[PDB]
Amino acid sequence: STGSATTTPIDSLDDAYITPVQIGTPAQTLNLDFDTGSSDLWVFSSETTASEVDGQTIYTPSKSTTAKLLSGATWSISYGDGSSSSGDVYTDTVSVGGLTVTGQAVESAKKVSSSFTEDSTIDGLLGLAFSTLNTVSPTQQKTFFDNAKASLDSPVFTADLGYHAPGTYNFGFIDTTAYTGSITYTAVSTKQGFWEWTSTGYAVGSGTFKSTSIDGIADTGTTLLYLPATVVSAYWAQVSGAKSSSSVGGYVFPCSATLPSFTFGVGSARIVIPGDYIDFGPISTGSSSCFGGIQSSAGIGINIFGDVALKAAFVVFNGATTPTLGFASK
Repeated sequence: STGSATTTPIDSLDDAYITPVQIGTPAQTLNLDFDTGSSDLWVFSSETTASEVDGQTIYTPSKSTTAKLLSGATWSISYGDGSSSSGDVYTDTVSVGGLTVTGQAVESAKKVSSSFTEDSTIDGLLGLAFSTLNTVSPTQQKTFFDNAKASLDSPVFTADLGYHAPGTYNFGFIDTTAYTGSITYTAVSTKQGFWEWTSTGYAVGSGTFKSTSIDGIADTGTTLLYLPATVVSAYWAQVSGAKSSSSVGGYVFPCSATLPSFTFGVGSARIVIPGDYIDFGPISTGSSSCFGGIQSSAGIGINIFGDVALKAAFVVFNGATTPTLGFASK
C-alpha cells in the first residue's frame, strides 16, 4: 500500500504545516501537525476542557462506530517549546492520503496548554519519531508509521515541505519526480528516539564550506533551524545590524535586510536554504525588527533541523531494519 497527502502552511510565515487525517467511522477529518520529533498521535476532542478549545475541530469518539476505549490508558506529553497536553486513549481507524491503519492509538486530549488553545489551525499532532518515545501508559503504543510499515510497498515516508506553499507527505514510495539530482543517504541513531543524524558542515552565502560534524535531529514539528552558537554567530555576522536579543529571545535583524543563504552538508552533498526562508517577519506587528529563522541550540541540548532546513529538501525517512535519512535538492 501507499498514501499521499498534501501538507499546508498554517500561516504566511510557515510557522507549522497541517495535513488532513481521517479518524473513525464515519470519517472525522482533523488537520494534524505531522511531527517527526515526537511519537504520539493526539487530538482535540469532545473530552477537551471546553475553555481550552477555541476554534479547533474535535474528534468525538462516541460518534465513531469503530472507536474503542483503551482501558486504563493515559498519556501526557511536554514539548521542547514548553507546550503540553494530556488525556485518555482510544483505538480507531486512521487514514492518511488513502493509507489506512485499523486499531491506531488515538490519544484524546482532556487538557491542552495555552499555546495549543491559541492556535485554532492545529487540531492535534501525528508523531513520526520512533515509538520508543510514545507516552501512553501503562502500555506504550505505536506510531501511525510503525503500524502501517509492514503493509507499505517500501518501509519509508517522505517529507516535501513547501516555502510559503503546500507540500506533500508520502508513505510507502519515493516520488522520483519530486526532487532533482540524487538522494544522499546518511546514518541515523535511534538511541534518543529521534531521526538523529550528523551533518558534515555548513556555508554562509557564497562563503567557503566549513567541514565540521553537526549532530542533530530531522524535526518537521519544529519551525526553525537550531544550530551551535558558533555556526549561528557566523551566519548573522553577514547581516548588517543583526544581533542576539535576550529580550526577544534570539537573533533579530533589520527587516530591510537581504538575507544570505545557508548551506548544510549531507555527506558530500549540499542543501542550500535560500535567504528568504530565514525571514520570520516582524517581532511584533508594525516593527522594523525581524525574527531570524536560524537560532542557537545552546541550552536546548540538541541541534534541530526544523522546517527552515527541511523545506529546502526532499527528505526520506527510511524505516528499514536499520533506519537512515535521505536528502535531495528540489
